[PDB]
Amino acid sequence: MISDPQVLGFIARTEAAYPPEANGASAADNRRFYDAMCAVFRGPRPPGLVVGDRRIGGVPCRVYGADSAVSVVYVHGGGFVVGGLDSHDDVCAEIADATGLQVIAIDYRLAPEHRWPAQIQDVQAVWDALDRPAVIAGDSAGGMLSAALCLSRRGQRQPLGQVLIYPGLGGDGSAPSYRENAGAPLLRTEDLATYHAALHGDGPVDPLALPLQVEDLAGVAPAFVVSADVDPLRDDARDYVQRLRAAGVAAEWRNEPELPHGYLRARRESDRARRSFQAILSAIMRFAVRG
Amino acid sequence: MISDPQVLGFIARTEAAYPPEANGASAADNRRFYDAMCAVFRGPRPPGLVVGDRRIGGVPCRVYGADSAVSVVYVHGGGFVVGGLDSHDDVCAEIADATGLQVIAIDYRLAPEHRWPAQIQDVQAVWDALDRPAVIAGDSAGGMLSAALCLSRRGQRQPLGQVLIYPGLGGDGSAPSYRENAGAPLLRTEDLATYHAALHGDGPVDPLALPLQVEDLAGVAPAFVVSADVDPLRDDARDYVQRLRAAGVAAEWRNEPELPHGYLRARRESDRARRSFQAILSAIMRFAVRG
Repeated sequence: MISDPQVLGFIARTEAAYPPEANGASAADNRRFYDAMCAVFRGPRPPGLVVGDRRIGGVPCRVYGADSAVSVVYVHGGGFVVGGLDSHDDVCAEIADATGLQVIAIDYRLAPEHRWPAQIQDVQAVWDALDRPAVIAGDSAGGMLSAALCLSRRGQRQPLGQVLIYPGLGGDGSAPSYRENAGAPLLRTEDLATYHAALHGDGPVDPLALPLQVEDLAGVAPAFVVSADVDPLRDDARDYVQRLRAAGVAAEWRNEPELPHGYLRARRESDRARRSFQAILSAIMRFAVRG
Repeated sequence: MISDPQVLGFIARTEAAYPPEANGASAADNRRFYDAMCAVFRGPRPPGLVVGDRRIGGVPCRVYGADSAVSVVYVHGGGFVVGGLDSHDDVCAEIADATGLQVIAIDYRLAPEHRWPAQIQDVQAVWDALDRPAVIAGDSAGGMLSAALCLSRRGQRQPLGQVLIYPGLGGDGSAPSYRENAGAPLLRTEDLATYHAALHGDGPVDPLALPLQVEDLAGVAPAFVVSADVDPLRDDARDYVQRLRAAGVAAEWRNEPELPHGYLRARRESDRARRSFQAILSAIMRFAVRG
């Protein structure tokens, strides 16, 4: 059980912030509910930070901050169905403000209207148009996409690092967290299926859509992987770090006691979540400098 | 004038946390009042973080985190008169937690009972005893001491970087900020001399004690200097960075709109202060990784 009252307060505010309405609630409605939920917690932009909206590799992006020698590509979460540039605007703006690195957020095509591999193709399109040193970072589904981008980009345009924030990485579901945290606040194991079904339909699953089931992970970017402890996806982070290290990749697992999935939104009201984002920023800075 | 309501609420809470009534209050009483104000805003330790108290170089210190290849030495502020390990505990613990670098905080001898150079002798004693790659960091009076440490240690035992947080650095008081922010919340130009008087008493003014007046700054550690805009000391940061860079030292000046002196304590309730500490942690990480 979570016992931190600040986190309990954040959970209650999230649940109130998102009406259950799970009937005749299209992906379009879920998009409006998610954006409304994020707006509850969304922080302000730094006043002096330059922000531009434009297409990169043909994909709508938002660019935060002046051009820098190293960039950060941020891939937003939302189970491949929801989210966008506005839902994660404050996270991306705060990375740019804290590190002085230009941040590129990607508005990739969403499921179910666009099935896999549309999402990774859009991240690749942006990545390949950057042609510049960059760290890649993402939360939840965006962590998966960041990991899949790294798996596809092991050559000379390798990300300097991958910073994966409570990612889903296509674990097989047998790891302890899936049962331990099956009834976790904010994300139940059973919710993962709805986003799986929207992402792939029922045909074949592209193995690249399951980074943890990829047989050979060698040569991908070094990784900082942070998990919410009270989250069915927690042990995807543990397992991925274990596999990366086994494949010769420098990787660190940070687990966050008492925090649920989605806690980036709690950083303005939870010390644990605030400290987690502080460690995430340090990891981004670390990877950026080491390049 | 500050108009951010979060910062105005922090100022109002600070003023309520600290009933003025000076008039014969002893420095020992001011220490009790400072600690009591700090406790209102002090965040919790990361629960898994190893923390120990030990005398290092003969000076009581607190060590946060496991041994690391690069460490952080933190020097608390308090006008050379108040503060200690407990007043800044959360700041130092959050540095170690976010960066994974071991943090060593120094409880140097305080004025007026101990006058200069007691304080720098104590920082020098810890620095020399540690004998390791480290960033040095400090707020307010701790920033002056960190800058003075760097000026005194320019051989191969130089810090990898100096992170100076709303420091007083020995400006003559003629810069605009001393007039513009003379009536600022939390710190006013009128209060500044009392701290100098306590630090030196009757003694000689050692050039080391006025980093901004030191003729030759060549060869000191690269700097990240962050000022509060609504602080009479703001322009000490601008002036030191200007002189550092002219002396061939890499230095970054970050000024914080809408923030008063002492805003580290506001990072749990102010987005502006939270983002500032996020940038401070990145600067520390950046210096550690370069080194």
